[PDB]
Amino acid sequence: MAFNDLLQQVGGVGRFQQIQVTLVVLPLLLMASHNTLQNFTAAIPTHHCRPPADANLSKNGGLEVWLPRDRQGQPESCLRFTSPQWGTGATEPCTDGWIYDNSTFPSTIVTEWDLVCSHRALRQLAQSLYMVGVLLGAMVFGYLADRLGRRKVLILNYLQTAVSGTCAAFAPNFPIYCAFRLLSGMALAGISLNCMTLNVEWMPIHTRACVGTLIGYVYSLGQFLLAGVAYAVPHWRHLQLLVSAPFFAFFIYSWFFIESARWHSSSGRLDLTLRALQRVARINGKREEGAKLSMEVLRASLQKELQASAMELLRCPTLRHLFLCLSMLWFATSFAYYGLVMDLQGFGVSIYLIQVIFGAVDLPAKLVGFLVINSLGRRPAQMAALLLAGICILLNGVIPQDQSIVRTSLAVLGKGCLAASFNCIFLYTGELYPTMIRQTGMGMGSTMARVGSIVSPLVSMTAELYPSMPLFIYGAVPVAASAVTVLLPETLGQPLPDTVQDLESR
Repeated sequence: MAFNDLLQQVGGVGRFQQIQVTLVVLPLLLMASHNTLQNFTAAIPTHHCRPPADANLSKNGGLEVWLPRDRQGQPESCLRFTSPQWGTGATEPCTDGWIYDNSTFPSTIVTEWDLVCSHRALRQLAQSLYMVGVLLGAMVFGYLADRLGRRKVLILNYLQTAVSGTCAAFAPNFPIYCAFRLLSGMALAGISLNCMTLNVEWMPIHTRACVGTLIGYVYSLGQFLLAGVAYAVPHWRHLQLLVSAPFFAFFIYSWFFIESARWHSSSGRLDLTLRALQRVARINGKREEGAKLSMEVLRASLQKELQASAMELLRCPTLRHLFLCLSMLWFATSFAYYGLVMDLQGFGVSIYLIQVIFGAVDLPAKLVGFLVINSLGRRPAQMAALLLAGICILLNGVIPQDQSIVRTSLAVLGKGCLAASFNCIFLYTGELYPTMIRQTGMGMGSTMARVGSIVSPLVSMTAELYPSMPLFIYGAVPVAASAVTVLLPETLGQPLPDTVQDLESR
Protein backbone atom coordinates (compact mmCIF):
# COMPACT_ATOMS: atom_id res chain seq x y z
CA MET A 1 0.00 0.00 0.00
CA ALA A 2 2.53 2.60 -1.10
CA PHE A 3 2.07 3.24 -4.79
CA ASN A 4 0.36 6.42 -3.72
CA ASP A 5 3.59 7.09 -1.91
CA LEU A 6 5.52 6.59 -5.13
CA LEU A 7 3.18 8.55 -7.40
CA GLN A 8 3.55 11.48 -5.02
CA GLN A 9 7.34 11.06 -4.92
CA VAL A 10 7.23 11.37 -8.69
CA GLY A 11 5.50 14.79 -8.76
CA GLY A 12 1.99 13.89 -7.58
CA VAL A 13 -0.20 15.94 -9.96
CA GLY A 14 2.30 17.58 -12.32
CA ARG A 15 2.85 18.10 -16.04
CA PHE A 16 2.21 14.47 -16.96
CA GLN A 17 -1.13 14.25 -15.12
CA GLN A 18 -2.25 17.65 -16.41
CA ILE A 19 -1.34 16.79 -20.05
CA GLN A 20 -2.56 13.19 -20.10
CA VAL A 21 -5.79 13.76 -18.16
CA THR A 22 -6.79 16.70 -20.39
CA LEU A 23 -6.19 14.45 -23.41
CA VAL A 24 -7.93 11.34 -22.02
CA VAL A 25 -11.08 13.32 -20.90
CA LEU A 26 -11.41 15.24 -24.20
CA PRO A 27 -13.01 12.22 -25.93
CA LEU A 28 -15.69 12.10 -23.22
CA LEU A 29 -17.05 15.37 -24.56
CA LEU A 30 -18.44 13.40 -27.52
CA MET A 31 -19.94 10.51 -25.53
CA ALA A 32 -23.09 12.54 -24.99
CA SER A 33 -23.03 13.42 -28.64
CA HIS A 34 -23.10 9.71 -29.60
CA ASN A 35 -25.45 8.32 -26.93
CA THR A 36 -28.17 10.86 -27.73
CA LEU A 37 -27.26 11.41 -31.40
CA GLN A 38 -30.42 9.74 -32.60
CA ASN A 39 -32.55 12.58 -31.36
CA PHE A 40 -31.05 14.58 -34.20
CA THR A 41 -29.92 11.88 -36.71
CA ALA A 42 -33.28 10.10 -36.41
CA ALA A 43 -35.69 12.96 -35.85
CA ILE A 44 -39.10 12.27 -37.32
CA PRO A 45 -40.11 14.87 -39.92
CA THR A 46 -43.85 15.26 -40.50
CA HIS A 47 -44.69 12.67 -43.14
CA HIS A 48 -47.83 12.34 -45.13
CA CYS A 49 -48.36 9.85 -47.86
CA ARG A 50 -47.24 10.44 -51.40
CA PRO A 51 -50.25 10.88 -53.72
CA PRO A 52 -50.37 8.29 -56.50
CA ALA A 53 -47.93 9.13 -59.29
CA ASP A 54 -50.47 8.60 -62.06
CA ALA A 55 -52.71 11.17 -60.41
CA ASN A 56 -51.96 14.77 -61.46
CA LEU A 57 -51.91 17.25 -58.60
CA SER A 58 -52.54 20.28 -60.82
CA LYS A 59 -55.73 18.57 -61.95
CA ASN A 60 -56.65 17.12 -58.52
CA GLY A 61 -55.82 20.20 -56.43
CA GLY A 62 -52.92 18.68 -54.50
CA LEU A 63 -52.79 16.71 -51.26
CA GLU A 64 -56.34 17.68 -50.26
CA VAL A 65 -57.96 15.10 -52.59
CA TRP A 66 -55.50 12.26 -51.91
CA LEU A 67 -54.99 12.46 -48.14
CA PRO A 68 -57.37 11.45 -45.32
CA ARG A 69 -57.37 14.03 -42.46
CA ASP A 70 -57.10 13.25 -38.73
CA ARG A 71 -59.05 15.04 -35.95
CA GLN A 72 -56.33 17.74 -35.88
CA GLY A 73 -57.11 18.58 -39.52
CA GLN A 74 -53.55 17.74 -40.57
CA PRO A 75 -52.93 15.18 -43.31
CA GLU A 76 -52.83 11.59 -41.95
CA SER A 77 -49.34 10.09 -41.94
CA CYS A 78 -49.99 6.44 -42.85
CA LEU A 79 -52.96 6.48 -45.21
CA ARG A 80 -53.95 7.79 -48.65
CA PHE A 81 -57.31 7.61 -50.39
CA THR A 82 -57.79 4.69 -52.78
CA SER A 83 -59.76 6.78 -55.24
CA PRO A 84 -59.75 10.55 -55.64
CA GLN A 85 -62.22 12.02 -53.11
CA TRP A 86 -63.60 15.50 -54.03
CA GLY A 87 -64.97 17.75 -51.29
CA THR A 88 -65.93 7.46 -45.63
CA GLY A 89 -63.51 7.09 -48.51
CA ALA A 90 -61.50 3.90 -48.73
CA THR A 91 -57.98 4.27 -47.44
CA GLU A 92 -55.06 2.23 -48.78
CA PRO A 93 -51.69 1.93 -47.10
CA CYS A 94 -49.22 4.02 -49.04
CA THR A 95 -47.30 2.07 -51.64
CA ASP A 96 -45.75 5.06 -53.39
CA GLY A 97 -43.82 6.26 -50.33
CA TRP A 98 -44.03 9.32 -48.14
CA ILE A 99 -43.37 13.02 -48.56
CA TYR A 100 -41.50 14.38 -45.56
CA ASP A 101 -41.37 17.98 -44.42
CA ASN A 102 -37.87 19.38 -45.12
CA SER A 103 -38.24 22.60 -43.16
CA THR A 104 -36.50 21.45 -39.99
CA PHE A 105 -34.85 18.12 -40.88
CA PRO A 106 -33.35 17.77 -44.36
CA SER A 107 -32.51 14.08 -43.85
CA THR A 108 -32.64 11.67 -40.95
CA ILE A 109 -32.39 7.87 -40.85
CA VAL A 110 -36.19 8.01 -40.67
CA THR A 111 -36.50 9.89 -43.98
CA GLU A 112 -33.79 7.88 -45.72
CA TRP A 113 -35.10 4.43 -44.97
CA ASP A 114 -38.80 5.14 -44.57
CA LEU A 115 -38.68 4.05 -40.91
CA VAL A 116 -42.19 5.37 -40.62
CA CYS A 117 -45.67 3.93 -40.09
CA SER A 118 -45.43 0.12 -39.86
CA HIS A 119 -41.63 0.28 -39.49
CA ARG A 120 -41.64 3.06 -36.84
CA ALA A 121 -40.31 0.73 -34.17
CA LEU A 122 -37.09 0.35 -36.11
CA ARG A 123 -35.99 3.82 -35.09
CA GLN A 124 -36.00 2.70 -31.42
CA LEU A 125 -34.54 -0.75 -32.23
CA ALA A 126 -31.46 1.08 -33.46
CA GLN A 127 -31.02 2.95 -30.17
CA SER A 128 -31.49 -0.29 -28.27
CA LEU A 129 -28.88 -1.98 -30.47
CA TYR A 130 -26.38 0.81 -29.90
CA MET A 131 -26.94 0.32 -26.17
CA VAL A 132 -26.64 -3.49 -26.47
CA GLY A 133 -23.27 -2.59 -27.88
CA VAL A 134 -22.53 -0.37 -24.88
CA LEU A 135 -23.35 -3.26 -22.46
CA LEU A 136 -21.24 -5.69 -24.51
CA GLY A 137 -18.36 -3.25 -24.72
CA ALA A 138 -18.21 -2.56 -21.04
CA MET A 139 -17.70 -6.30 -20.57
CA VAL A 140 -15.47 -7.24 -23.53
CA PHE A 141 -13.19 -4.21 -23.22
CA GLY A 142 -13.10 -4.44 -19.44
CA TYR A 143 -11.65 -7.96 -19.74
CA LEU A 144 -9.40 -6.96 -22.59
CA ALA A 145 -8.05 -3.97 -20.62
CA ASP A 146 -7.00 -6.19 -17.75
CA ARG A 147 -5.30 -8.48 -20.25
CA LEU A 148 -3.75 -5.99 -22.75
CA GLY A 149 -3.49 -2.68 -20.85
CA ARG A 150 -5.64 0.34 -20.27
CA ARG A 151 -3.76 2.20 -23.01
CA LYS A 152 -3.67 -0.41 -25.77
CA VAL A 153 -7.37 -0.99 -25.31
CA LEU A 154 -7.99 2.81 -25.48
CA ILE A 155 -6.01 3.14 -28.73
CA LEU A 156 -8.05 0.35 -30.31
CA ASN A 157 -11.28 1.85 -28.99
CA TYR A 158 -10.60 5.26 -30.52
CA LEU A 159 -10.02 3.55 -33.86
CA GLN A 160 -13.16 1.39 -33.58
CA THR A 161 -15.43 4.34 -32.73
CA ALA A 162 -13.95 6.29 -35.61
CA VAL A 163 -14.22 3.48 -38.15
CA SER A 164 -17.63 2.26 -37.02
CA GLY A 165 -19.11 5.73 -36.76
CA THR A 166 -17.73 6.79 -40.13
CA CYS A 167 -19.04 3.60 -41.75
CA ALA A 168 -22.44 4.17 -40.09
CA ALA A 169 -22.58 7.59 -41.74
CA PHE A 170 -22.02 5.89 -45.09
CA ALA A 171 -24.29 2.95 -44.38
CA PRO A 172 -26.17 1.87 -47.47
CA ASN A 173 -29.11 0.14 -45.72
CA PHE A 174 -30.66 -0.09 -42.24
CA PRO A 175 -29.29 -3.44 -41.12
CA ILE A 176 -25.75 -2.08 -41.81
CA TYR A 177 -26.33 1.17 -39.92
CA CYS A 178 -27.45 -0.83 -36.88
CA ALA A 179 -24.42 -3.11 -37.03
CA PHE A 180 -21.99 -0.20 -37.15
CA ARG A 181 -23.89 1.59 -34.40
CA LEU A 182 -23.60 -1.45 -32.07
CA LEU A 183 -19.85 -1.53 -32.75
CA SER A 184 -19.64 2.22 -32.19
CA GLY A 185 -21.21 1.74 -28.81
CA MET A 186 -18.98 -1.18 -27.89
CA ALA A 187 -15.94 0.97 -28.47
CA LEU A 188 -17.40 3.96 -26.68
CA ALA A 189 -18.21 1.82 -23.63
CA GLY A 190 -14.57 0.89 -23.46
CA ILE A 191 -13.49 4.52 -23.82
CA SER A 192 -15.64 5.63 -20.89
CA LEU A 193 -14.30 2.86 -18.66
CA ASN A 194 -10.62 3.02 -19.61
CA CYS A 195 -10.73 6.81 -19.33
CA MET A 196 -11.54 6.50 -15.65
CA THR A 197 -9.10 3.71 -14.90
CA LEU A 198 -6.14 5.31 -16.66
CA ASN A 199 -6.68 8.75 -15.09
CA VAL A 200 -7.64 7.53 -11.61
CA GLU A 201 -4.69 5.09 -11.49
CA TRP A 202 -2.18 7.76 -12.59
CA MET A 203 -3.57 10.33 -10.10
CA PRO A 204 -3.01 10.58 -6.32
CA ILE A 205 -5.71 9.18 -4.03
CA HIS A 206 -6.42 12.63 -2.57
CA THR A 207 -7.39 13.77 -6.06
CA ARG A 208 -9.40 10.76 -7.19
CA ALA A 209 -12.79 12.22 -6.27
CA CYS A 210 -12.04 15.30 -8.44
CA VAL A 211 -11.02 13.10 -11.38
CA GLY A 212 -14.45 11.49 -11.13
CA THR A 213 -16.30 14.80 -10.98
CA LEU A 214 -14.44 16.33 -13.91
CA ILE A 215 -15.36 13.28 -15.97
CA GLY A 216 -18.99 13.79 -15.02
CA TYR A 217 -19.09 17.46 -16.00
CA VAL A 218 -17.12 16.85 -19.17
CA TYR A 219 -19.99 14.58 -20.22
CA SER A 220 -22.62 17.21 -19.39
CA LEU A 221 -20.80 19.81 -21.51
CA GLY A 222 -21.03 17.24 -24.28
CA GLN A 223 -24.77 17.89 -24.39
CA PHE A 224 -24.23 21.51 -25.37
CA LEU A 225 -21.74 20.28 -27.97
CA LEU A 226 -24.42 18.07 -29.55
CA ALA A 227 -26.85 20.94 -29.67
CA GLY A 228 -24.39 23.32 -31.30
CA VAL A 229 -23.02 20.74 -33.76
CA ALA A 230 -26.47 19.43 -34.79
CA TYR A 231 -27.70 22.92 -35.57
CA ALA A 232 -24.75 23.48 -37.87
CA VAL A 233 -24.88 20.08 -39.58
CA PRO A 234 -28.54 19.07 -39.80
CA HIS A 235 -28.10 16.23 -42.37
CA TRP A 236 -27.62 12.89 -40.65
CA ARG A 237 -24.79 11.42 -42.71
CA HIS A 238 -22.87 14.66 -42.25
CA LEU A 239 -23.69 14.90 -38.52
CA GLN A 240 -22.70 11.28 -37.87
CA LEU A 241 -19.44 11.76 -39.77
CA LEU A 242 -18.65 14.99 -37.85
CA VAL A 243 -19.28 13.41 -34.48
CA SER A 244 -17.18 10.35 -35.37
CA ALA A 245 -14.34 11.92 -37.33
CA PRO A 246 -12.74 13.48 -34.26
CA PHE A 247 -11.93 9.98 -32.93
CA PHE A 248 -9.39 9.37 -35.65
CA ALA A 249 -7.46 12.31 -34.28
CA PHE A 250 -7.78 10.84 -30.81
CA PHE A 251 -6.43 7.55 -32.11
CA ILE A 252 -3.39 9.33 -33.57
CA TYR A 253 -2.26 11.04 -30.32
CA SER A 254 -3.27 8.14 -28.07
CA TRP A 255 -0.15 6.35 -29.10
CA PHE A 256 1.85 8.66 -26.80
CA PHE A 257 -0.13 7.82 -23.66
CA ILE A 258 1.78 6.25 -20.76
CA GLU A 259 0.36 2.90 -19.61
CA SER A 260 -0.75 2.66 -15.98
CA ALA A 261 2.21 1.72 -13.79
CA ARG A 262 -0.32 0.14 -11.43
CA TRP A 263 -1.50 -2.23 -14.16
CA HIS A 264 2.15 -3.08 -14.80
CA SER A 265 2.80 -3.84 -11.14
CA SER A 266 -0.29 -6.03 -10.91
CA SER A 267 0.75 -8.02 -13.97
CA GLY A 268 4.09 -8.96 -12.41
CA ARG A 269 6.15 -6.68 -14.64
CA LEU A 270 7.73 -4.24 -12.17
CA ASP A 271 10.27 -3.51 -14.93
CA LEU A 272 7.52 -1.54 -16.68
CA THR A 273 6.31 0.02 -13.40
CA LEU A 274 9.82 1.40 -13.01
CA ARG A 275 10.02 2.56 -16.62
CA ALA A 276 6.70 4.39 -16.38
CA LEU A 277 7.56 5.98 -13.05
CA GLN A 278 10.93 7.21 -14.33
CA ARG A 279 9.42 8.56 -17.58
CA VAL A 280 6.85 10.47 -15.53
CA ALA A 281 9.62 11.83 -13.29
CA ARG A 282 11.35 13.19 -16.39
CA ILE A 283 8.05 14.75 -17.54
CA ASN A 284 7.02 16.18 -14.13
CA GLY A 285 10.51 17.63 -13.72
CA LYS A 286 11.48 15.74 -10.55
CA ARG A 287 14.22 13.83 -12.41
CA GLU A 288 16.59 13.35 -9.46
CA GLU A 289 13.79 11.75 -7.48
CA GLY A 290 13.04 9.38 -10.38
CA ALA A 291 16.62 8.19 -10.65
CA LYS A 292 16.46 7.27 -6.98
CA LEU A 293 13.51 4.99 -7.76
CA SER A 294 15.04 1.54 -8.46
CA MET A 295 13.74 -2.06 -8.14
CA GLU A 296 14.85 -2.48 -4.49
CA VAL A 297 12.76 0.58 -3.71
CA LEU A 298 9.77 0.02 -5.98
CA ARG A 299 9.44 -3.57 -4.81
CA ALA A 300 9.58 -2.98 -1.08
CA SER A 301 7.35 0.07 -1.41
CA LEU A 302 4.89 -1.84 -3.59
CA GLN A 303 5.12 -5.25 -1.95
CA LYS A 304 2.17 -4.84 0.40
CA GLU A 305 -0.09 -4.13 -2.54
CA LEU A 306 1.31 -7.21 -4.31
CA GLN A 307 -11.64 -8.41 -5.05
CA ALA A 308 -14.14 -11.25 -4.70
CA SER A 309 -16.29 -12.81 -7.44
CA ALA A 310 -19.67 -11.52 -8.58
CA MET A 311 -21.11 -14.88 -7.54
CA GLU A 312 -20.45 -13.63 -3.99
CA LEU A 313 -22.81 -10.71 -4.42
CA LEU A 314 -25.56 -13.25 -5.11
CA ARG A 315 -24.34 -15.97 -2.73
CA CYS A 316 -24.23 -14.04 0.55
CA PRO A 317 -27.65 -13.06 1.83
CA THR A 318 -26.23 -9.79 3.23
CA LEU A 319 -24.67 -8.73 -0.05
CA ARG A 320 -27.55 -10.08 -2.11
CA HIS A 321 -29.94 -7.69 -0.37
CA LEU A 322 -27.60 -4.78 -1.05
CA PHE A 323 -27.12 -6.04 -4.62
CA LEU A 324 -30.81 -6.40 -5.52
CA CYS A 325 -31.77 -3.07 -3.93
CA LEU A 326 -29.00 -1.14 -5.63
CA SER A 327 -29.63 -2.87 -8.98
CA MET A 328 -33.19 -1.57 -8.90
CA LEU A 329 -31.82 1.90 -8.14
CA TRP A 330 -29.36 1.81 -11.03
CA PHE A 331 -31.82 0.29 -13.50
CA ALA A 332 -34.55 2.78 -12.60
CA THR A 333 -32.41 5.89 -12.87
CA SER A 334 -31.02 4.90 -16.27
CA PHE A 335 -34.27 3.58 -17.64
CA ALA A 336 -36.09 6.78 -16.76
CA TYR A 337 -33.24 9.08 -17.70
CA TYR A 338 -32.90 7.67 -21.17
CA GLY A 339 -36.63 7.58 -21.57
CA LEU A 340 -36.84 11.34 -20.93
CA VAL A 341 -33.61 12.38 -22.74
CA MET A 342 -34.53 10.40 -25.87
CA ASP A 343 -37.85 12.19 -26.51
CA LEU A 344 -36.98 15.85 -27.22
CA GLN A 345 -39.58 16.52 -29.95
CA GLY A 346 -42.90 16.25 -28.10
CA PHE A 347 -42.51 19.25 -25.81
CA GLY A 348 -43.34 21.84 -28.48
CA VAL A 349 -40.09 23.79 -28.32
CA SER A 350 -37.16 23.50 -30.76
CA ILE A 351 -35.21 20.23 -30.35
CA TYR A 352 -32.03 22.33 -30.12
CA LEU A 353 -33.20 24.64 -27.37
CA ILE A 354 -34.50 21.66 -25.38
CA GLN A 355 -31.12 19.89 -25.71
CA VAL A 356 -29.39 23.05 -24.44
CA ILE A 357 -31.84 23.47 -21.54
CA PHE A 358 -31.51 19.83 -20.54
CA GLY A 359 -27.71 20.13 -20.54
CA ALA A 360 -27.87 23.35 -18.52
CA VAL A 361 -30.00 21.68 -15.84
CA ASP A 362 -27.35 19.14 -15.06
CA LEU A 363 -25.20 21.93 -13.63
CA PRO A 364 -27.54 23.30 -10.94
CA ALA A 365 -28.85 19.78 -10.36
CA LYS A 366 -25.48 18.34 -9.46
CA LEU A 367 -24.94 21.16 -6.97
CA VAL A 368 -28.36 20.92 -5.34
CA GLY A 369 -27.74 17.20 -5.15
CA PHE A 370 -24.33 17.64 -3.57
CA LEU A 371 -25.85 20.01 -1.07
CA VAL A 372 -28.70 17.64 -0.12
CA ILE A 373 -26.52 14.55 -0.11
CA ASN A 374 -24.05 15.92 2.43
CA SER A 375 -26.44 18.09 4.47
CA LEU A 376 -29.45 15.73 4.87
CA GLY A 377 -28.29 12.22 4.06
CA ARG A 378 -27.35 10.00 1.16
CA ARG A 379 -30.61 8.02 1.32
CA PRO A 380 -33.05 10.94 1.75
CA ALA A 381 -31.48 12.41 -1.38
CA GLN A 382 -32.11 9.18 -3.36
CA MET A 383 -35.77 8.92 -2.32
CA ALA A 384 -36.23 12.58 -3.28
CA ALA A 385 -34.31 12.51 -6.52
CA LEU A 386 -36.16 9.45 -7.77
CA LEU A 387 -39.65 10.14 -6.42
CA LEU A 388 -39.69 13.71 -7.70
CA ALA A 389 -38.46 12.58 -11.10
CA GLY A 390 -41.18 9.96 -11.19
CA ILE A 391 -43.85 12.47 -10.17
CA CYS A 392 -42.63 14.88 -12.87
CA ILE A 393 -42.55 12.24 -15.65
CA LEU A 394 -45.99 10.92 -14.74
CA LEU A 395 -47.31 14.50 -14.73
CA ASN A 396 -45.76 15.08 -18.13
CA GLY A 397 -47.87 12.15 -19.20
CA VAL A 398 -51.09 13.48 -17.69
CA ILE A 399 -50.82 17.22 -18.55
CA PRO A 400 -52.14 17.93 -22.05
CA GLN A 401 -49.71 18.49 -24.92
CA ASP A 402 -51.19 21.93 -25.46
CA GLN A 403 -49.26 23.05 -22.41
CA SER A 404 -45.67 23.36 -23.56
CA ILE A 405 -44.24 25.38 -20.68
CA VAL A 406 -45.84 23.16 -18.03
CA ARG A 407 -44.69 20.06 -19.89
CA THR A 408 -41.23 21.38 -20.78
CA SER A 409 -40.57 22.67 -17.23
CA LEU A 410 -41.61 19.36 -15.66
CA ALA A 411 -39.48 17.30 -18.05
CA VAL A 412 -36.52 19.58 -17.40
CA LEU A 413 -36.90 19.30 -13.62
CA GLY A 414 -37.29 15.55 -14.00
CA LYS A 415 -34.13 15.15 -16.06
CA GLY A 416 -32.26 17.22 -13.51
CA CYS A 417 -33.48 15.00 -10.71
CA LEU A 418 -32.36 11.84 -12.57
CA ALA A 419 -28.95 13.44 -13.13
CA ALA A 420 -28.75 13.93 -9.37
CA SER A 421 -29.79 10.29 -8.87
CA PHE A 422 -26.88 9.19 -11.05
CA ASN A 423 -24.43 11.16 -8.94
CA CYS A 424 -25.83 9.94 -5.63
CA ILE A 425 -26.15 6.28 -6.66
CA PHE A 426 -22.43 6.34 -7.41
CA LEU A 427 -21.47 7.58 -3.94
CA TYR A 428 -24.19 5.54 -2.31
CA THR A 429 -23.02 2.38 -4.05
CA GLY A 430 -19.41 2.78 -3.01
CA GLU A 431 -20.18 3.53 0.59
CA LEU A 432 -22.60 0.65 0.92
CA TYR A 433 -20.34 -2.13 -0.35
CA PRO A 434 -17.50 -3.72 1.68
CA THR A 435 -13.99 -3.24 0.36
CA MET A 436 -13.74 -6.81 -0.95
CA ILE A 437 -16.78 -6.57 -3.28
CA ARG A 438 -16.89 -2.77 -3.81
CA GLN A 439 -15.41 -2.70 -7.32
CA THR A 440 -17.45 -5.69 -8.43
CA GLY A 441 -20.49 -3.96 -6.98
CA MET A 442 -19.97 -0.67 -8.77
CA GLY A 443 -19.50 -2.60 -12.03
CA MET A 444 -22.66 -4.64 -11.51
CA GLY A 445 -24.55 -1.48 -10.76
CA SER A 446 -23.27 0.18 -13.91
CA THR A 447 -24.19 -2.98 -15.83
CA MET A 448 -27.74 -2.70 -14.56
CA ALA A 449 -27.69 0.92 -15.69
CA ARG A 450 -26.77 -0.23 -19.17
CA VAL A 451 -29.56 -2.81 -19.09
CA GLY A 452 -31.86 0.12 -18.33
CA SER A 453 -30.72 1.91 -21.44
CA ILE A 454 -31.32 -1.20 -23.60
CA VAL A 455 -34.83 -1.69 -22.15
CA SER A 456 -35.87 1.96 -22.38
CA PRO A 457 -36.15 2.23 -26.17
CA LEU A 458 -38.07 -1.06 -26.19
CA VAL A 459 -40.59 0.44 -23.75
CA SER A 460 -40.92 3.53 -25.95
CA MET A 461 -42.11 1.21 -28.74
CA THR A 462 -45.37 0.82 -26.73
CA ALA A 463 -46.42 4.32 -27.78
CA GLU A 464 -48.39 2.67 -30.55
CA LEU A 465 -50.46 0.83 -27.95
CA TYR A 466 -51.07 4.08 -26.07
CA PRO A 467 -49.43 7.55 -26.56
CA SER A 468 -48.87 7.99 -22.84
CA MET A 469 -47.90 4.40 -21.95
CA PRO A 470 -44.23 5.05 -22.50
CA LEU A 471 -44.28 7.98 -19.99
CA PHE A 472 -46.46 6.24 -17.41
CA ILE A 473 -43.85 3.46 -17.21
CA TYR A 474 -40.80 5.77 -17.25
CA GLY A 475 -42.49 7.36 -14.29
CA ALA A 476 -43.78 4.42 -12.32
CA VAL A 477 -40.41 2.68 -12.33
CA PRO A 478 -38.59 5.56 -10.56
CA VAL A 479 -41.44 5.90 -8.05
CA ALA A 480 -40.97 2.19 -7.23
CA ALA A 481 -37.21 2.56 -6.97
CA SER A 482 -37.65 5.40 -4.53
CA ALA A 483 -39.62 3.04 -2.33
CA VAL A 484 -36.74 0.52 -2.58
CA THR A 485 -34.22 3.07 -1.18
CA VAL A 486 -36.00 2.86 2.17
CA LEU A 487 -34.50 -0.59 2.59
CA LEU A 488 -30.90 0.54 2.01
CA PRO A 489 -28.86 1.75 5.07
CA GLU A 490 -27.81 5.41 5.68
CA THR A 491 -24.09 6.09 4.98
CA LEU A 492 -23.64 9.71 6.13
CA GLY A 493 -20.96 9.97 8.81
CA GLN A 494 -20.31 6.23 8.86
CA PRO A 495 -16.93 4.78 7.91
CA LEU A 496 -16.74 2.53 4.83
CA PRO A 497 -17.31 -1.17 5.60
CA ASP A 498 -14.35 -3.61 5.20
CA THR A 499 -16.15 -6.94 5.83
CA VAL A 500 -19.58 -8.49 5.53
CA GLN A 501 -19.69 -8.41 9.34
CA ASP A 502 -19.69 -4.61 9.18
CA LEU A 503 -22.60 -4.53 6.76
CA GLU A 504 -24.33 -6.90 9.14
CA SER A 505 -23.63 -4.78 12.22
CA ARG A 506 -25.32 -1.88 10.35
